Amino acid sequence: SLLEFGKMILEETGKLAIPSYSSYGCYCGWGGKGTPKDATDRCCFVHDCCYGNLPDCNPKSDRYKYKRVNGAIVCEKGTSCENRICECDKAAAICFRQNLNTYSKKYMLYPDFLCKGELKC
Repeated sequence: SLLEFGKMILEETGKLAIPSYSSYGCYCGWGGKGTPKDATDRCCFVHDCCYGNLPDCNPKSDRYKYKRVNGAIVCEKGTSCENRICECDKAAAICFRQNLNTYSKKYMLYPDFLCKGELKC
């Protein structure tokens, strides 16, 4: 869930998921429309495409477990969903860390009426 996911962001970027990533750009939040402003937003877009490809699961609700092995996130092996969801979050959490150098405060609390366009997964 967002509880597990928030731990990953914190544990990889050193920042609190909320409010640093809960309302960023066009895809780091509840919505999802238009073109990703930058790399970080792009991280959010693909993460949406990952959740969107788990029809039989409920990404935001289902809880799951993971651990640290050599400092790297290791998704355990509960249910397929738990596993899949955990794998979607880890990719995203690391995508966040990998692009920290281009993170912009200017895309925080971005108004969604400025997110125009379309992008397939």
